[PDB]
Amino acid sequence: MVKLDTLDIFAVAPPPPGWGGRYWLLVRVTTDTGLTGLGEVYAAGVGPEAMTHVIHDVFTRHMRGEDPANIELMSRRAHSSGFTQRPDPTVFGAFSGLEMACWDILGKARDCPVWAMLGGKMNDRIRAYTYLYPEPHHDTNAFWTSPEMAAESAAARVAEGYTAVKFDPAGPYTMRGGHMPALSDIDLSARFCAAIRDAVGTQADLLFGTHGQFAPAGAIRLAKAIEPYDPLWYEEPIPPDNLPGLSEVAAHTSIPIATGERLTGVTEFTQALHHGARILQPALGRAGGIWEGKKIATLAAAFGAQLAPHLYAGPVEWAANVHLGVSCPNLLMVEAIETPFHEALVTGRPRVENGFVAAPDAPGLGITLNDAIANAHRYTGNRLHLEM
Amino acid sequence: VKLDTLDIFAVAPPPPGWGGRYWLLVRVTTDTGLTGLGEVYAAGVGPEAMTHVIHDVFTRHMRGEDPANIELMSRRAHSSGFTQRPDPTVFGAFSGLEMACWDILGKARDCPVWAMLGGKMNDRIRAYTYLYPEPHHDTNAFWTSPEMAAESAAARVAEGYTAVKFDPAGPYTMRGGHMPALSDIDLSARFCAAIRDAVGTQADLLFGTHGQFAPAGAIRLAKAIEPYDPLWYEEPIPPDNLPGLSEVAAHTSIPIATGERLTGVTEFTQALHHGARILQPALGRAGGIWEGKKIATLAAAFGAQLAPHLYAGPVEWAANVHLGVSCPNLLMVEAIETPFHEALVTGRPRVENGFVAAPDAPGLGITLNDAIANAHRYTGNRLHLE
Amino acid sequence: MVKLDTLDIFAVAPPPPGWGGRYWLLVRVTTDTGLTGLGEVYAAGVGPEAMTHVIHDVFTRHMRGEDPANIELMSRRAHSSGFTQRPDPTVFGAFSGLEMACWDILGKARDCPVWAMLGGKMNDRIRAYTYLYPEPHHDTNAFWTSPEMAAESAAARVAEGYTAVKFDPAGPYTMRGGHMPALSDIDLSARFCAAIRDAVGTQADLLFGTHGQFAPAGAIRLAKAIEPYDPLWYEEPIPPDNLPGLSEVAAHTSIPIATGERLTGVTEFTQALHHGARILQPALGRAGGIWEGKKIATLAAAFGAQLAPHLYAGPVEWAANVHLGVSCPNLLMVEAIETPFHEALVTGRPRVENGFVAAPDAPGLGITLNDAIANAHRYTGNRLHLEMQDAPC
Amino acid sequence: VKLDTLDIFAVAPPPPGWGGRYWLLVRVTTDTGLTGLGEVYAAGVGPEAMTHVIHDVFTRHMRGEDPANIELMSRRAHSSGFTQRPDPTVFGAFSGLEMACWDILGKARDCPVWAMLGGKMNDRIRAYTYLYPEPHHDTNAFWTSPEMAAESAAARVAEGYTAVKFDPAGPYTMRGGHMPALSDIDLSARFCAAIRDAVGTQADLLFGTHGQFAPAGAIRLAKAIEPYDPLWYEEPIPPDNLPGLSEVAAHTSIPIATGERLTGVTEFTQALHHGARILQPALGRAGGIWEGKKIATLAAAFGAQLAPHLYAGPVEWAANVHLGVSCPNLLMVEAIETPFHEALVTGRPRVENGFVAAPDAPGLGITLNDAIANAHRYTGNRLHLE
Repeated sequence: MVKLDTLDIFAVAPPPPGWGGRYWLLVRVTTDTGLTGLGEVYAAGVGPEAMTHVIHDVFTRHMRGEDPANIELMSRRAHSSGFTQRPDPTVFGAFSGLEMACWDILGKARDCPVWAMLGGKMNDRIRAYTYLYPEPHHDTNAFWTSPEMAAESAAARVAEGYTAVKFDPAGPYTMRGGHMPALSDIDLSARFCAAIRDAVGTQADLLFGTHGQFAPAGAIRLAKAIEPYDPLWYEEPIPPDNLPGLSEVAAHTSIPIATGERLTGVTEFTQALHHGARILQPALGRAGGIWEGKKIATLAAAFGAQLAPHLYAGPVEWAANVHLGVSCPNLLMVEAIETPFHEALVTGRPRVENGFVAAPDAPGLGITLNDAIANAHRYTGNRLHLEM
Repeated sequence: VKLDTLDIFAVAPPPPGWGGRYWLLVRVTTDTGLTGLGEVYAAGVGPEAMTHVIHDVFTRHMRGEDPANIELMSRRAHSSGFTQRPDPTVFGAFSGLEMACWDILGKARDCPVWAMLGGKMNDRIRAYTYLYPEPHHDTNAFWTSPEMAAESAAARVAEGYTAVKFDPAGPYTMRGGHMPALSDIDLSARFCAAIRDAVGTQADLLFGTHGQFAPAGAIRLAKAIEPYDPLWYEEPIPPDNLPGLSEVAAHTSIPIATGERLTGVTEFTQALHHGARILQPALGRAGGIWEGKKIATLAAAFGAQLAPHLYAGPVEWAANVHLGVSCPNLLMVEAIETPFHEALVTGRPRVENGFVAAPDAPGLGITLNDAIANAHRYTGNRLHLE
Repeated sequence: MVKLDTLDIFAVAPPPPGWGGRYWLLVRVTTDTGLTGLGEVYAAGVGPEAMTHVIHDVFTRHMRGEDPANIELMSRRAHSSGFTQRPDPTVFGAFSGLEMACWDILGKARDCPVWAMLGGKMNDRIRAYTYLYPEPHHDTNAFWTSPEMAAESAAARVAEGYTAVKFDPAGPYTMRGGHMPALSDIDLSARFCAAIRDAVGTQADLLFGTHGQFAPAGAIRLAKAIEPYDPLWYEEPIPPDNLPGLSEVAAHTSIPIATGERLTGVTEFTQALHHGARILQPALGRAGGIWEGKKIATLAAAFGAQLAPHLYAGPVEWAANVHLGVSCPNLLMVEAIETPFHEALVTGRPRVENGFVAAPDAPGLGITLNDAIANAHRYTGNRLHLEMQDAPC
Repeated sequence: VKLDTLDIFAVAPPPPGWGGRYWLLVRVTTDTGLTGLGEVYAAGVGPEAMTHVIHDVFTRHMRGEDPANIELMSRRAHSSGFTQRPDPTVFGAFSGLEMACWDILGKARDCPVWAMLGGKMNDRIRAYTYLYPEPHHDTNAFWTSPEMAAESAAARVAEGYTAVKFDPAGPYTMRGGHMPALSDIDLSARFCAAIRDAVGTQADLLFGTHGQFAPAGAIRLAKAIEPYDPLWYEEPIPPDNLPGLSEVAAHTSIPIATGERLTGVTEFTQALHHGARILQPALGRAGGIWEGKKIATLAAAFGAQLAPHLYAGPVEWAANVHLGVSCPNLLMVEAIETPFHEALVTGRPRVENGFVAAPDAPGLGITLNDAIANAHRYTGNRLHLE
């Protein structure tokens, strides 16, 4: 076969509005034979520059000169790097992106889409969802605190075939740790659910997604307010540093618990399952990669839990999301961001059509990087992809 | 490519029959022409009854499908008949057939199976064997002889084996768990002593009972063997009592191994939940190679290890080796290196100096010697194991 | 006494509309001394062609040449067959049919109805329910999604004396496993419960039957919509392969959890009892038979739980249910299907009269097969008795 | 006063490099002119990519802040980039920089660091060292020789040491928890046997291992060494498996120690609940001096003790000294008394008669010798440990 040879890293900035965050970290790996693979690093603990050297280290150290198929080998090496052998969202965030490429390469060599190597085409189409984004006519500023403007987004996404919609009306997440929700935060939450259920009725599930900004006692209060709207999940009730807190939260609400976007490694997804979380939302560019995600879905199944891959990034982590999803039985839905820039950055991006995504048919991840777009949008700045 | 035709082989191994009364091999041929082998490890009913079962599951859930669609065939197989609960008779039959799908997938991709299971994690893999009577050993007295067991063990060490299995604990019966007689305990201590003497630090001792005993009874047995530092205590109690594994694991410093009679990653979870730290799936019973890999995953999440079971032919063995190669937590693979095992197929992975090197050829890297298999056909009534 | 000698197996196709299944699998065992017993197998993993070779295997290998009163002996043999000694719905489902046939021969030898060998006549009459089938004036296709038609059909059953009715508006079940229930499935579940609740008032309990379609988290959302209607049970909320998932569902809902139609062996039921199910529903032709049924009933009592023998099969498993039901202090109700074919296929079938079945009077199971009916309806097709949809959702 | 500049020193210790391949020292300097020393203990990626991490953290969460605001800066680095969960890379970088904030605060206020951690609980603190090859000892055969280890121990004792650590169980591999060979078990027995004979009651045994083994294997090994009464069993299993610690603790009467490879108060909590009773934070990884204080408080909650890890330079050393002085539940402090440690800084706290007096001087009490540090600058490819 081939060995991994060279690596290129692209810091790419999406235009205003900027759904998917400040920058994206794309990797293109070339083999010794000449095949290229795309991958997506999802980490913000340090900034896009610092991360370039982290990624180069990881590749150079554990990956360059290795047969792509040796995923378990390369994952073990990365996880164990420097006498650690405990999870690391920065080091293992790097590896995930690079690993993604390896599957893209392996697909190309073996002339089959990545899912053809993950257990096959379980799901001919996979269920999709988006965040409720302003309508062309909506005033951007006021949209975020407006139930009525959200209800119009909900209806239009339903008119497009979306069968589930996400929204985060509980305001800002801080670095201080889990606080106690404002009564204005509870109110606007109940009003958002109330206007959206009023709008959509039976046609779309409600996806309530706070960002881990509340303490478990507070998260409980909010659950009781939004319950009578049958949200399909309560995403990230509490800070990720406190997976044991998930338990008291599950046992107090009827609403299913979703988590995992800030988690890294199958070993931590285990913890979240044990403590009662029933919808795992791994970010494949942070959680370890495609194969690690397959091991997350297996764990989720063992607990009767389901999968909902996370997306707040580019179209390269989306490509992996789709492929993993295609091959999982316990897949619930995939998060989607269908901006025009996602569609222009690469070619062959799988598309959400009528609230679902068809099983990709092209070898590998089926995506090709258009370089001119990539470098026209090249990123410069200290700042983080997603700040608190 | 699609699945098209199925042939089944009932093979009876010649005397002394190390590996069972009969082996149930399947060969699946695509519409293209690629073939693959698999072995079915289910003995609740005879090879005739099972022939019909295999054929039923194949036609009902598999024929017409892309061999790359394992998860979908596995869901179909598991849910068959509106069940969606572990059934070693339906799932066993499917496991064999799933192995074949990888063999085809290997051949199409010009790949060894381990290369589609996450890579070459382990360059060679660790092997062990049951302590079989030596050519000069009296066969009838051997089994209750610590002296002779020691002799076999010492030879295995000479052949480069790092671990040996033996069961001096006696008869397994349909009665369910029973108290060990003092003679079973006494003979089990003596055996250990004798094998520890002959091997020292060069071989590990694997203590394999066959689920003979009530938990409380298997505990007594475990205390008496601890001074010998067995590497595992296997199947200490009946496999229908996975909650009984908890009181055993808390009562003994010996790691608890189970699995060979479990089917579906779900049941292996129960075994882990209740304290087992070595999982011993038999791939032709447990749902096949891909399921095995998830048994390996859940095992990992528990700090548990994998010890693929072999009491069958060279196909399940080949499968076992491929799984082995791809898993970081793989402890060892169970080995039966009989000349018949070796003759029945060509390409078979071999134990050299107590290790098997990761395979080379595409697929399982084994092809069936058809004349041998037909000339060794099984006619009769009796079960593989009783 | 006598020894078991020969076995004849009957594959029976229920006529349209197929209340009972695509096919029933009946066994008739004859002794050396000339007595015959009827038994029914509940197994759908493999087809009835392959089942006949399984059932003939189990009988020949463990049961022929044996005093039929050696129940424990044969059950152990059949559980432990082929070096296994763990639950096997295929092998042991086969055993159950044959085991029922034994109890039938024992009842004929001893001149004694089967219940009188399981603790006698606890219940003089036994409470019965039914599915909600189309009233003659209902459109068949529309019926399944119709809360008004289900109310009318529910009213009709209360007027016949029934004091519980069962329905499943939760939508089709998939091989994919547990999935999240649709908002429309929950909607239809509540609308169904509301309309039936109005129709029957206080005069019948609501038996909410899902078929294991949903993931534990989903099941709880659904249980939340139907609670205001006070359903007597929430049956088979999650796939039967995840009994540790009953615990979280039972904890989040005030609705009693019923299960166990897809479970086999008293050990598996035990696990459902340890995880919060309080109503167990064995299908006797799968669980391990009438004697196993008794010991699933004893374990229920140990947990303050109740027994509700399942029935989606023929009049032999129905009889066997009725007799086990007579004998248990913790019996809640037998599931019934009261079709003509059921009453034609055998003579002696227990009849639900005014919402209740009375303890039968005849030796054995009190049911004889009628060969002509049996044969005229012999099964020939390829497909299964019960099947799970291959569709996405 | 506000934090301003950061200087970073990658220092390579000369042969035999007792304390690791290289040390990541940071020098912080305020607007007012004040300077503080810190030390990062992270290996996940090399010294080059760490220089860039360390710089990123300080410029984002630290520059322009009063050094007194430790809680604030810690929240920012912990939550950096919308994480809010442990990160050994980012937080390990924060850790070194936080140490510096305490040294600056030491100087700004004219008092030792421990004077701000609740004061002088311990006048001097119990110290211990690894068994290192004595000058006359053959360097290659030493690591596998109990007879030699015993001799090192005899000399540590004569110097006033009251504890000694060693790892005979051998090598740590990326493969994860594995079964110990019988020769690792036998060599761990013999080491313990030989060291107990040389030391008597005069010194406790600290049994190092590096998470080599799976819990069930780690249980076996403990059984072997129990008779010699070791004071702890360190890092029996991999640190990705804190739940595993639970079965180990219930199976051995040896107190379980862990922590060096953990980060964030939240992870030590997990380790405590699963039953470890000696927490060994590596301060340049864990979160810093103030984090270790909190790690020390929770240890107290579970009735546990604290024993600062050291496999780094004389800054992490100094930070451990000051934290140690101020904790009732301090058990010991790991000591690497090499000449170079003593050369790299001025006013380094020494181990004397096996104990370390509380420092007298403001801050951490250590000033850096730049030209020493510049001569021994690192310029290679490899990790601190592999």
